[PDB]
Amino acid sequence: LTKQPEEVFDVLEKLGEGSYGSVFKAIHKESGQVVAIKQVPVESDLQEIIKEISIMQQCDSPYVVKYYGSYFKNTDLWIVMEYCGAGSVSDIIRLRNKTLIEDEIATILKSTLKGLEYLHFMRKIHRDIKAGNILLNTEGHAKLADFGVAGQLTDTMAKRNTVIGTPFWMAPEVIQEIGYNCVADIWSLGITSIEMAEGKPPYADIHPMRAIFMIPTNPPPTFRKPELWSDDFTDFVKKCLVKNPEQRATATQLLQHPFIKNAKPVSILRDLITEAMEIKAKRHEEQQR
Amino acid sequence: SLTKQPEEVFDVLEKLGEGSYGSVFKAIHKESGQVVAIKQVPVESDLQEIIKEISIMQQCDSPYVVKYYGSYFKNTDLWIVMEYCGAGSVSDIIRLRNKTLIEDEIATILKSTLKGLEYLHFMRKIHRDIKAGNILLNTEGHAKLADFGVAGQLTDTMAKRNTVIGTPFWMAPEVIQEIGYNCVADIWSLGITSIEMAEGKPPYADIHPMRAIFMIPTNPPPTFRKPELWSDDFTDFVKKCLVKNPEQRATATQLLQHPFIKNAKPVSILRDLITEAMEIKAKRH
Ligand SMILES: CN1C(=O)c2sccc2N(C)c2nc(Nc3ccc(S(N)(=O)=O)cc3)ncc21
Ligand SMILES: CN1C(=O)c2sccc2N(C)c2nc(Nc3ccc(S(N)(=O)=O)cc3)ncc21
Ligand SMILES: [Cl-]
Repeated sequence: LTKQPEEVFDVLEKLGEGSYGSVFKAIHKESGQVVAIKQVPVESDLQEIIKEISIMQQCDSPYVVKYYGSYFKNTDLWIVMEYCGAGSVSDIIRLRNKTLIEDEIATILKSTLKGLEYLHFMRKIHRDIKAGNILLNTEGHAKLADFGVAGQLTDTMAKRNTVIGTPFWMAPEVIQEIGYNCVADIWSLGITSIEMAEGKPPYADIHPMRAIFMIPTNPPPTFRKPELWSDDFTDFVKKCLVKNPEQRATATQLLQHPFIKNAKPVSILRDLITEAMEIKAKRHEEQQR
Repeated sequence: SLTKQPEEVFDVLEKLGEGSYGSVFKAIHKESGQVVAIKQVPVESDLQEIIKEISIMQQCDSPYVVKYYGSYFKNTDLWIVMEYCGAGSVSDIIRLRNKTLIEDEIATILKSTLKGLEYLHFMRKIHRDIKAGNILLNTEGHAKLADFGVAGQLTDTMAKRNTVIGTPFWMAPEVIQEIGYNCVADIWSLGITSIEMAEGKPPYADIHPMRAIFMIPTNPPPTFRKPELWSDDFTDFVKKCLVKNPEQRATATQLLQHPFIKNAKPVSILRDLITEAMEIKAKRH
């Protein structure tokens, strides 16, 4: 039908920043469905975006964010994607201003691993795994998001030579330029675990360009305070943060791991999520005044 | 629905024809059953340019201009959903019949075409590829401008574009010369198109395009292959369109007031010509 994008979608306040554009809350008028729309400038390189969109379409999982459609308004591309009420793990940490406790981390990580396992089965590498790109259901289920820099592998033994991602979370092999597998994501997950636990990635204080050079050379990162963390969690991170890819555990293996195995159900998350929202609203209500 | 797969949303049928940057396929919207024409564009193609084409279509709201319904991504391809015209392009109509258009048919088509141009120019956009191929007829016989692949926008109504683009036979002299050109450039194409409808091909058509492009700026304005057949009014109209200098060339609005355009019969006359083409088309199937 000849219906404009505004006719189709009623657009609310911007949620946050997507990899290529800001992301906005929106409603689908015909169904009353809530969706997230990312507005991308025409200036941005489209070919890369099309590739990102294709990967999302290929994916069909509860742990991966769905792509619904795209529209053109003015001279911009709007990409319509599944909406997660809770927001990014990073957002939840920021609103509460409290880092996650181990039980929360384990439950979230377990869901993320199931998502990674799906992507990996599908021979795709996310390449940007970080807390910001892990998204939560109001129900508290976790999904992988923002496959802006994601890559595809032809075969089990195929590798990618491209160096891309967010530097703090980037695998050393990726930096080394040897070429790498899906396993690169697993290292990134390890940095993320630290991120949830301590609220920032290692080397966060140093400039990203300086940091990128250091990572291959340096020994694997460790908790700032070892004393605080449990044996299972410490091991799980230790396993993720292995410099040499062959040594590093797969997502399938990790799910077997005790820290993941004993992880509590998504319900335990609910109070934390509720708090994050109420904090969000108050800031919103304060914003109205 | 909102999350439905691209195959789910649209049923795609036979390829209608060829449009710039891709090929156009007949499709049926499953929800409404409405019929649309969808053009499939390669990812490797210059999307930034394509986005520009789509926005121009969105900006237009005319009976005389083809309508943009939306786009979707399947595979790596970008699919553009556009209004479907049953009659097809004038070129299709000429080709299927194998008969060139009579004066009465031509004037009626031009009037709608001129009306479309007048609107386009009002919005300060130059189509830049006006040809029989790009003029589309619905079953009713109303005519619409179709292809916006090379279409250009003027930042200011005063402003001009130096870009050299289009299909070479229909190209205006001002464009071929690197001197700046505006909306009036379309009118020249309109003149070439009128000849094309009468003779079934453009002037120089049997000649090589590179050879022709060089000639056009230097050369005298084109004339009917046999002048005897054509009327005084049609002859004058073509001459007004085909003026080497942009400044002395007529505006679309001026052309609408022109006698050949003014005396045009209603679209109802077109009915016999359209029917024959469609009837022919079914038989070939
Ligand atoms: C689809 N999507 C994304 O791709 C990405 S990737 C990085 C961020 C996003 N964003 C912004 C999103 N935020 C949401 N939902 C959501 C819900 C609440 C909030 S909050 N913390 O401002 O209340 C943010 C995002 N849902 C989905 C996304
Ligand atoms: C939207 N559109 C176009 O943009 C353009 S521009 C140049 C060509 C087109 N095409 C291919 C089209 N053909 C149609 N409809 C249509 C219907 C019948 C036939 S025919 N002559 O094969 O029976 C051709 C096109 N409808 C629309 C188009
Ligand atoms: Cl399970």
